[PDB]
Amino acid sequence: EKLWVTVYYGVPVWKEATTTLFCASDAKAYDTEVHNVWATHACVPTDPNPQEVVLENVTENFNMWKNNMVEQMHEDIISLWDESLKPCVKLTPLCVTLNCTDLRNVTNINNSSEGMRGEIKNCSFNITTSIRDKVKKDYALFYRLDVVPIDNDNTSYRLINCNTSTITQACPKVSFEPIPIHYCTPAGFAILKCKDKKFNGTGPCKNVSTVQCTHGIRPVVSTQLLLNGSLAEEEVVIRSSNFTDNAKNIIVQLKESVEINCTRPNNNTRKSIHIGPGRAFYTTGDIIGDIRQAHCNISRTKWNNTLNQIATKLKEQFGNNKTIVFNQSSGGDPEIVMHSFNCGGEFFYCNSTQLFNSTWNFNGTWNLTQSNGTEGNDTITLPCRIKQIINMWQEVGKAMYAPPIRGQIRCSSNITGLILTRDGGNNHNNDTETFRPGGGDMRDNWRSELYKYKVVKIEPLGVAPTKAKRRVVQREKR
Amino acid sequence: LGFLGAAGSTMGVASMTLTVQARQLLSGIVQQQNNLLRAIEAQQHLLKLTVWGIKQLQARVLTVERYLRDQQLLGIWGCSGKLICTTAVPWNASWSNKTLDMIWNNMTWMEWEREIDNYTGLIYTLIEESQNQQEKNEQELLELDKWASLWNWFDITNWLWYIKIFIMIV
Amino acid sequence: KLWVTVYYGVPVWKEATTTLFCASDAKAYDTEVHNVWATHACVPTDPNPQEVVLENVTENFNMWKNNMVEQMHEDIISLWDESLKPCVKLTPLCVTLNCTDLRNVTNINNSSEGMRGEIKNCSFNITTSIRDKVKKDYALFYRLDVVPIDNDNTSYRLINCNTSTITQACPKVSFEPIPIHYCTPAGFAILKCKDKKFNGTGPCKNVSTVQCTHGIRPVVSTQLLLNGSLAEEEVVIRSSNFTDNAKNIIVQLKESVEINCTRPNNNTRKSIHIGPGRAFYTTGDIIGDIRQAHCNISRTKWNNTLNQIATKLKEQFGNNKTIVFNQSSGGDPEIVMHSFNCGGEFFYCNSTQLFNSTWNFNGTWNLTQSNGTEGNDTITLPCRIKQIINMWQEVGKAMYAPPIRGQIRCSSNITGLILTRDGGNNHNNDTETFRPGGGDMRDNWRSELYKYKVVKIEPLGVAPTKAKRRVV
Amino acid sequence: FLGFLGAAGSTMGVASMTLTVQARQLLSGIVQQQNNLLRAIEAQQHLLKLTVWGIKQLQARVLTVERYLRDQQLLGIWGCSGKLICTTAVPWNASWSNKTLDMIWNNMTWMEWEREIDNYTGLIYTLIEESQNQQEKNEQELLE
Amino acid sequence: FLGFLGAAGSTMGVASMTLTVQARQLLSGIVQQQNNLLRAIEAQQHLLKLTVWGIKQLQARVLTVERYLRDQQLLGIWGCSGKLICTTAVPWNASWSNKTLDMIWNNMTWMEWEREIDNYTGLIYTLIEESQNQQEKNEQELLE
Amino acid sequence: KLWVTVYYGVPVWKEATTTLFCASDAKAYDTEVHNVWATHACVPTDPNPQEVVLENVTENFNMWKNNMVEQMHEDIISLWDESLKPCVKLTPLCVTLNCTDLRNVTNINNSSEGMRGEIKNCSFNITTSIRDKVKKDYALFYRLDVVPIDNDNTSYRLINCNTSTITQACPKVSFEPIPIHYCTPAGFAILKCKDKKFNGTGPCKNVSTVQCTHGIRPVVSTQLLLNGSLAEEEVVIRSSNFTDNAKNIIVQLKESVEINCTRPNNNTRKSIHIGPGRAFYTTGDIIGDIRQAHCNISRTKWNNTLNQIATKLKEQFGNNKTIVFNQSSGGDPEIVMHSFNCGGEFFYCNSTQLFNSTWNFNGTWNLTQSNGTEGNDTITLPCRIKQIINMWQEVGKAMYAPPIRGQIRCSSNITGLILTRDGGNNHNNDTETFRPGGGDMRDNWRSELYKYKVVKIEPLGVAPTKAKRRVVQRE
Ligand SMILES: *[C@@H]1O[C@H](CO)[C@@H](O[C@@H]2O[C@H](CO)[C@@H](O[C@@H]3O[C@H](CO[C@H]4O[C@H](CO)[C@@H](O)[C@H](O)[C@@H]4O)[C@@H](O)[C@H](O[C@H]4O[C@H](CO)[C@@H](O)[C@H](O)[C@@H]4O)[C@@H]3O)[C@H](O)[C@H]2NC(C)=O)[C@H](O)[C@H]1NC(C)=O
Ligand SMILES: *[C@@H]1O[C@H](CO)[C@@H](O[C@@H]2O[C@H](CO)[C@@H](O)[C@H](O)[C@H]2NC(C)=O)[C@H](O)[C@H]1NC(C)=O
Ligand SMILES: *[C@@H]1O[C@H](CO)[C@@H](O[C@@H]2O[C@H](CO)[C@@H](O)[C@H](O)[C@H]2NC(C)=O)[C@H](O)[C@H]1NC(C)=O
Ligand SMILES: *[C@@H]1O[C@H](CO)[C@@H](O)[C@H](O)[C@H]1NC(C)=O
Ligand SMILES: *[C@@H]1O[C@H](CO)[C@@H](O)[C@H](O)[C@H]1NC(C)=O
Ligand SMILES: *[C@@H]1O[C@H](CO)[C@@H](O)[C@H](O)[C@H]1NC(C)=O
Repeated sequence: EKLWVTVYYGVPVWKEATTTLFCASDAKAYDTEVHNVWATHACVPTDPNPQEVVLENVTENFNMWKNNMVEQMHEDIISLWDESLKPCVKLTPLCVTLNCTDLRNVTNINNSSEGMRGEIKNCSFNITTSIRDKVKKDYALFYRLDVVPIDNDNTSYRLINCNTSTITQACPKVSFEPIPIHYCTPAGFAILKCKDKKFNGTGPCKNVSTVQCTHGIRPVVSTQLLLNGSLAEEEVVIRSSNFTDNAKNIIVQLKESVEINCTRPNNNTRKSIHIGPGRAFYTTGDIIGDIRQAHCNISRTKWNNTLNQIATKLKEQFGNNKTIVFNQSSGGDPEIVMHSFNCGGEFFYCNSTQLFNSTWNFNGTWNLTQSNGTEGNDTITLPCRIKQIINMWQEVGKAMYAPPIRGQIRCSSNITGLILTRDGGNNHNNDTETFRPGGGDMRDNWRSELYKYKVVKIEPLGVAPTKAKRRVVQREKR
Repeated sequence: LGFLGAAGSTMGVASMTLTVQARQLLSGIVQQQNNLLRAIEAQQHLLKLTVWGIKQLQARVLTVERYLRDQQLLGIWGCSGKLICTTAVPWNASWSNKTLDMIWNNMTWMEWEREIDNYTGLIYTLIEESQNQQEKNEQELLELDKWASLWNWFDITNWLWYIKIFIMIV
Repeated sequence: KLWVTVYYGVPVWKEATTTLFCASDAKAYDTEVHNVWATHACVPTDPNPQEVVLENVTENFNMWKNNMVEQMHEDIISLWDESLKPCVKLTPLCVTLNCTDLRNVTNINNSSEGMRGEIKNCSFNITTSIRDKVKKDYALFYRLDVVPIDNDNTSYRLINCNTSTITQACPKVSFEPIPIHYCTPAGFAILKCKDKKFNGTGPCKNVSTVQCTHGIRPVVSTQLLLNGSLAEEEVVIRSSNFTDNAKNIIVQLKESVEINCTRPNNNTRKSIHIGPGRAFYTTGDIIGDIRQAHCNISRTKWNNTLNQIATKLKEQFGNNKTIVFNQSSGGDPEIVMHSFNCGGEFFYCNSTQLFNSTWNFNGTWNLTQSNGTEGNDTITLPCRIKQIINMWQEVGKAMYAPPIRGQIRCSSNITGLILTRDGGNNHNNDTETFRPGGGDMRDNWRSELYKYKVVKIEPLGVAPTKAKRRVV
Repeated sequence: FLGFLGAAGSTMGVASMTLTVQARQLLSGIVQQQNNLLRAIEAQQHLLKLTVWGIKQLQARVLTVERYLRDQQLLGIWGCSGKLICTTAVPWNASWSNKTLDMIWNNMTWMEWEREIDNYTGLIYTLIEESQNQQEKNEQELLE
Repeated sequence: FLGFLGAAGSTMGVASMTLTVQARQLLSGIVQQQNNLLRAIEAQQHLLKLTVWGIKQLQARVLTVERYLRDQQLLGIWGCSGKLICTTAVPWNASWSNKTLDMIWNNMTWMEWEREIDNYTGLIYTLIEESQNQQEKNEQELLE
Repeated sequence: KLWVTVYYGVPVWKEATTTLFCASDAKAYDTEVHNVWATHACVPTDPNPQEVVLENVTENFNMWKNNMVEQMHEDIISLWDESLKPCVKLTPLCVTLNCTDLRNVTNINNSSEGMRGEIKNCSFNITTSIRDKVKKDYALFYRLDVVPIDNDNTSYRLINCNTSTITQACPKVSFEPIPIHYCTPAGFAILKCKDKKFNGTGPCKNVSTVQCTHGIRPVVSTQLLLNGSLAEEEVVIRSSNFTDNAKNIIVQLKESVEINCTRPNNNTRKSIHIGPGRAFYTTGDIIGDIRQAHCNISRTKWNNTLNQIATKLKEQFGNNKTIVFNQSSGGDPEIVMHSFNCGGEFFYCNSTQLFNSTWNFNGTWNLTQSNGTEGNDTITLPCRIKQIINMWQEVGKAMYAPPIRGQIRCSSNITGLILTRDGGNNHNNDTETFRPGGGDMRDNWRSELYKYKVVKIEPLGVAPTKAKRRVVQRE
C-alpha cells in the first residue's frame, strides 16, 4: 500500500498555449522560381502526407473569437503585404492636378458610350522625373474612383488620397495570386481541428482531430462573398460574436460552391512613364476595342437556393416565425457597399445589389427552384468599377497603387461563405429581421478557415504514484 | 505520425502501458522532422530573416528550448536514462488521497495532472531533485570505502573471468 | 589518495558582460498605449521578484566600470531612435519664417502680463502634398525654437534648422516613463548591495541576487534625478575620483522633495499637412491669458535637503569646510539650466532659486521648519519650452515634439543631484563649490545601477575526494 | 531551504548538497517560461518585427540554450552526461593546492576554492578527456 | 578545431584503433572549446547586432546547436545517450552487406562504408530504436 | 553473428551548403572611427589555426560548383548595401550642370598633359537645407563621371544620373580590403585541395581540411588580380570549358608583379552642404598643376610572366596555335580599362601596353634580361580616375566616391589574369586570340576560394560487430 512518484516522459497531457507558427507551402512554387507571390517565397515545403491523429475519448473546448491563430494570421498577411510593397515605387511625385479629359470613346457614343461612360478618364499632368530642373507633361489613362474632382472644374481631378495617404505602386512583376498556405506549429505544439460536422463559433467541439499544419488556407481577402475558401459540410453554418448585438458581424459559411465567372473583357495595352531615378510609374496606354463593362456570372437558381438555404438557418438561429430582409449594405466603405475581391491582380469593385435583395415569408414556400432554360436561368451580371488605388482596410495613412494588368483578365472563384450583419431596426411588431451584407475585416476572412483550428502546447513529462520505488542499490557488484 | 494520442484512454489502459512505444516513435519523429527541416534549409538556404524567415527562426529556437528543458529536468531528477523512472520519493495524501486504481484506471492522464498541478512543483522541482542530490553524495561517500575498492580491484585483477573458468569446469 | 570529482551546480559566479532584456509591468499592457520605450515589447514582469540574499558573502562591486550602464545607455537611445524613426521628418517645413511679437496683436488676452516674444507668431508659405500648391500657414515657436534670420526684425527660422533633420515625434506614441526591469538571461544573475550606505565601488556585506532589476523609470533629467530611487536614512555621495574636478559627482537623496510643474496655457492643435500622409502638428490658438511655466518647491525642504548634502560634502572634503552652492557657469542650455520632460513637453527651468547658497561653516544648521505657508513662498522656478530637442552625444539627428492639447500637470519626486566640484583658488578659504552637472545619460544610469552587477553563473565545478572511478 | 545561491557562503561540503538548486535554474528563464503571454505578443509574436528588445530577448535565449548545451556536452565528453556528481579516475595533484579534505570541505567555500584552482583547471579537464579514452580502451578490450 | 579528426579516415579497423577512442573525445572536446571561445568573444564585443555577419553568426549558432541535438536525440531513441560506441541487439540483415567482417575492418573506409549502406542506413536506425523498445518492453517485463 | 554497433564521430562528410561567418582579427575595432566591410562584427580569428592533413584521402573539388564563391558574392554585395544604406544620396544633385572652365589655365597647366579638360569647373543652380535660398557652387567633376547634354558645349550631367540613383558613400568608411577568414560553423568542414596545380575540377590527390578559410581579401578588380594568392611552381590556367570561347579564362600566376600606382596630385577636398544634415563632398581646386595617374610595371618581369602564361596556353590548345594577347574587345569601361581601387580611390588604367604581344610558338625566346635596371623598366599605364561607380549587376543603385585629399599611392601584387578566347576566323591560322576580361566579381572570389570545399560532418555511424547489447539485455 506504498506509492512512490514515477516520472513518465511522453504522457498524453497538453495545455492551451500560443506559439510562433511557420508557413509550409508546396515546393512546386519554389521550383517555378516565380517568387512573385507576396508570400510563400521562403515558406518551407509541406510534408507530402499530412500527419493527423484521432483524439478519441477527448473533449476539448474550441473558441473562434479567442483563436490567437486568427490574430497571428492577420499580422502575418498584413506584414507580408507590407514586405512586398516596401521596395516598390511610390506615387508621391504623381500628386499633381490631373487634366482628366473623358476617353475619346465618348465621341463613339454607340450605345451609352459602349459598356460604361466616365469609368475611364484619360488624365494628363506635369511630372518631374530623375531630372528635377526639367518638368515633363505626361498622360495616363486612369480609371474613375482613383480620381477626385478638385477645383469643381470640368476636367480638374486628382489621385484619390494624394494628401490623406502615401500611394505606393506595387511592383508590376509581383503576382497577387493566393496559393494554399499551411500554417504549422513547432515541435511541442499542436493545432486542434474541430472535426464536428457542425460547430457554433464558441463551445465544446465533440468530433475533434488535430494537425501539425493547417490546411491550405489561401490568404484570399474578399468582402461579403468569401471566394475560394473552405465549404461548409452538408449544412450552411452562421457564426456571430453576439447575434442579438447589431455591431457584431455575422459569418455565413455556404455548404455548396457557387462558382463565379469574373472577367475583365477589355484587351488593354499597358504603358510605363519614368518618374524618379530608376523608378517607373506603370499606367494603361489604350483600351483596344469597344470598352465593355467588367462583370461576374452566377446562376440565379443556385444563388436563389443559396439565399433560400441561409434564410432557413437564419430563421432557426432566430425566430422561425419572423420575416427576413436581405437589404443591400447601408452605405459605408466602397468595399463594404459592393462585393470586392482580387482577380488576375486587379481588384473588382462589383455591385452585389442583385445578390442581396430577395426577402422571405416565414410561411412562404420553401422549395428549391429549378432552371427554366439558358435565358430563364441566365446569369446575375454585376456592374464592376476597377479601383487601382487600394487603401489599407484598417489604416488610412497607407494606400497602394495597383499596376494595370495588360490583356484580358478572367477568374473562376468558388463562393464558399458570406459575411452578413443583422439589423433589428425596431422591426414593426418584430416578426422581421434584416441581414445586410457585411465585410471589411480581414480577420473575419481568416476565421472562416481557422474556425476549426486551435493551437495547444504539449507536456510529455508527467508524475504519478506507483507501488514501485527507486532501488537505493548503487554498487553494480554488490 | 508526430502525435501520441490516447489522451482520452484513462491511465493504465493498454495504450497508457504502450505509451513508451508511441513516445519512442515521437522522440524519433522529432528528428524525422528536424532532419527534414535541416535538409531543406541546406538546399533552399532562404534562412534570410523574412516575415516567414523570422517565424521559422523563432520556431527553431522554441523547439530546442522545449527539448532541452524537458531533458534538463530528467537529468537533474536522475531520469535521463529512459522515459519511465521510479523515484524514492513517497506520495503524500495531501498530493492525492485516492487508490492507485482510482488515480489510474479511473483518471485520464490530462485529468490526473490537473489535480496534481497544485503540487507538481513540490513533488519533483524540490523533493525529487533533493533525493538525487542526497543519493549522489551517498554514492561517492560510499566510493571512499577502502576494502570495497581493493575487492573491486581483485575483480578486475581476474576481470571476473575466474568464475567463467568455474563455469567451464561445470 | 584523491580523485577529481565533477560537481555540477556549484554556487560559483564570475563577472561577465552580456546582453539584457526589459521586463515591463503587465499593467502597461492593459493600458494598450504606445510607449516610446516599447514598454509593451518588454516581457511581463514576474509577479514577485526573487531577492534571495547571499549571506556570509563579501562581493566587491565596481559601479564605475559596470557594463550595464553602457549597455542601457545604448538601449534607451536606440528605443528613442526606432520610436521616432517612422515619423514626419519636418524636412520641407524649414523655409523663410516671418514672425510677430505675440499671437495677440495687442493686449487681446494679456499682452502686458504675457511674456512678449515667447509666442513669436511665425507665418510661412509651405507646400502641401499637392506638388503644384503652396499655402501660407502660421505657427507658434517659443524663442528657444526660433533664430532671427537676415537680421530682419520679423524674419526668423527653426533653431536646429540648416544643421540637421528635426523629425516630429509620432503623436500617438506616449512619453510617460514606465518602470523597466532589466532581467539577466538564464545562467546569469544580478547581484544587489543591501548596505544602507554604499560608496558605489568596493566590498559589500549585505549582498542579494535578483534575476531581474527593480523597476527603473528611464527618465532623462539634468542637474536633478526625478522619480528616482531613494537612499537609506542618509544622503550618499559617489564619484570615481572626489579629489578630481571633472568627474561628475553623483548624489542619491534619502528624502524625496516634491516638485509641482505645469503649463498654465490652454493650447489647441493644428494639423498642417506637409507631404502625402504626413501631418505636422502645431499650436493653433491659445484659449485665455498666457502664463509662463513654473515649478513649486518648498523652502525648508530644499534648505534641509542641501544642509544634509553640505554635511556629507564636508565629511568628504575635511570636516572644517564651507559648501557654496553656485549655479552652472556656462555651456549647452542642457547642462546650464535644469531641464526635464513633462507630459510630452520639454521644460527648461532657471533653478537659480535652488542653487543660490553660500552657508558659513559656523552657521545655524538647525533643520529649517515651516512656520507659515503664506510666508514660505513655494520656490517658483522660471520655466520655458524648447519644442525642438537635440541628441546629447550627436551633433546631427534633432527631434521635434508635437504640441499637447490643453494645460499639462506634472508632480515628479526630486531624488538626486549631479554636481561638478570646481577647484577655485578660494578653496584656500575652505569654500568648496559644487556646480550642477549632467549632460550624460550614463550619469543618470550609474545613479540607479550602482547596486547591481551582472555575473555569469558557471555550474561546472571540480573537487578532490578519496572516491575513485570504479570500472566494476 | 536555501535560495538560488543560498549556499554561496556555505563551505564546499554544505553547498555540495544544494547543487541541484542552481542546476535547476541554469536553463529555466522568465522569457523562456513566458510560453503563452497574457499579451497580444504570442510566444514573442514575430519578435515584434525584430524590435530593439525582440533581438535582445532572442539573443539572450540562444545564450541560455548554447551555454546549457556546452556544459552538458562537457559532462557528456566526460561520460557522466546524465549524472550530476561524477567520479573521475584522474589522481589528484599536490601542486593543485596541497590541502587536507577537512579544510577544503569544512572551511573553503566553492567560490574561494575555485579562485585557487583557477590557475590549474583546463589541464584537469583534458586529464578527464584522456582518462575516458583509457577507460573506453579498457572497456573495448573487455568487449573483445 | 586544432586536432579535428587529427588522423584521417583509414581502414575502419585502423581508424577504429586508439584513434577513435581518442580523436572522438578530442574532436567533441575542441568543438566545445572553440564554441566557448565564441562565448568570450561575443561577451567582449557585444557588437553582433542583425549585421550581414551578425545574422550569419546567429543562424550559424542555431544550426550547430540543433544539429548537435539531432545527433543526441538519435542516441536517446536507441538508449545510447551515454557511450559514444554502443552495441545493439539488432543483427546484420545480410541484405545490408555480405562483406567479410575482416575486410569491413581491414579493406574498407567509413566514407566508402556508408554509401553502399546509404539505402539501408536509415532502415537500420529504425530497427535500432524498434529493438530498444523490444528491450525496454522486456525490461518492462523484467520489472526493473 | 554480426550485430550492428552505433559508432559516434565516424570520419564521414557530405557536400553541403552552410551559412559561413567572416572571421577577422578585428585589429581595426580599436580604431572604431574607421569601419571597413563590417570589420567589427567579424569575430577575432583563432590565434593558433591548425590544418589537419587528410592522409590517403582523394576528393573532387568543383571550383565553379563552389557554394562559397556564391556566399562571398552575396555577403560582399549585402555589405555594400549596408554601407550605403545610412549614407547620403545625390538625388537632388542630378540637376543641369553648367560645366565650363575645364581648367583655370588652359595654357601652362594642362599644356602637354592629355588632360584636355578631364575635370570641369562645373557650376549649377542647386538648392540647400535653407530650401528657400538657392546658391550656385563649383566642383571639379571627371569627364568620365560627366555626360554632355543638348551638346550646347555647356549643359552636362552625371553618366548614370537620369537612369540610376547615385548614393554618396560615407567618407568616414575606408575601402581598404582586409583579410576576411570565411569560417564554417561546427558540424561542417572546408576541404582544401593541396595539389601543386588544380585544373579547377576533378579528383584531388593531396587533400587537407580547415576549420576556417585562409585570409581572403575582398579585392574587386578587372582584367587583373591584385593582392591575391600565388600558384605553385607553375602558372595555372583554370576554366569551366576552355575549348568553349565564352567561358572566362581564369589564370593564376606563380610569382607576384609589383604594380606601383599613385595619383600624383595634392587635392583640396572641398565639401558642399546640400539638404538638412546632408553634405556632398567634392574637390576644391588642385594644389598646383595636374599630373596624370599612372602605374609602374617591370617591363621584363611582365615579358617573362606573359611568356609563362603563353606557354601554358600552348599546353592548352597545342603548341602549334600561336598565343596572341590582344587588347580588350570592348564594352563597359569597367572591363575595357583595368579598373581597381587604390587606397579608397578607384582607378581606370589603359591596358593596351600589357596586352599587345604575339607569342608565336615558332619564335625563339630566352626569357627577358633587365640589364638596364635603371629606366626603360616601367610600362607606365595611362590611368584615368572615376568617382561614380555603377552596380556591376543592376542598372540602378550607382555610388559616388567622395574625393580623397592629397596624393593617393598604392603597390599591389599582380597574382593572375581573367581572359576571353575569341571565336575568330583565324582558328585555321592557329592564333589563340586572348583578350583581358572582367565585370563578374564571382571570378574574383573563385580565384581565392578555388582551394576550398565546404562539407557537412555526420559523426553518427553504423557498423556490424561480433559484440551484442548484452549489458542492457539484463535489467
Ligand atoms: C620579350 O622577350 C622576347 C625574347 O627575347 C622578345 O622577342 C624576341 O626577340 C628576339 C630578339 O632578341 C627575336 O629574334 C629574332 O627573330 C627573328 C624572327 O625569327 C624567329 O623565328 C625563327 C624561326 O625559324 C627563328 O629561327 C629565329 O631565331 C626567331 O626566333 C629572326 O629572324 C632574328 O634573326 C636574327 O636577325 C636579327 C636581325 O634581323 C638579329 O637581331 C638576331 O640576333 C638574329 O641574328 C631573331 O632571331 C624574336 O623573334 C622575338 N620574338 C618575338 C615573339 O617577337 C620580345 O620582344 C620581348 N618583349 C619586350 C616587350 O621586350
Ligand atoms: C557474398 O559474398 C561473395 C563474395 O563477394 C559474393 O560472391 C561474389 O559475387 C560477385 C558479383 O557477382 C562476383 O563478382 C564474385 O566473383 C563473387 N565472389 C566470390 C568469392 O564468390 C556473393 O555474391 C555474396 N552473396 C550475397 C548474396 O551477398
Ligand atoms: C584536368 O584533369 C581532368 C581529370 O581530373 C581531365 O579530365 C578528364 O579528361 C579525360 C580525357 O581528356 C576525359 O575523358 C574525362 O571526362 C575528363 N574528366 C574526368 C573527370 O576524368 C582534364 O583533361 C584535365 N585538363 C583540363 C583542362 O581539365
Ligand atoms: C537653534 O539655534 C539657535 C541659535 O543658537 C538657538 O537659540 C535655538 O534654541 C536652537 N534650537 C532650534 C530652534 O533648533
Ligand atoms: C542658375 O539660375 C540662377 C537664376 O536664374 C542664376 O542666378 C544662376 O547663375 C544659374 N546658375 C548657372 C550655373 O547658370
Ligand atoms: C600542332 O600542329 C603541328 C603542325 O606542324 C604538329 O606538328 C604538332 O604535332 C601539333 N600538335 C602539337 C603538340 O603542337
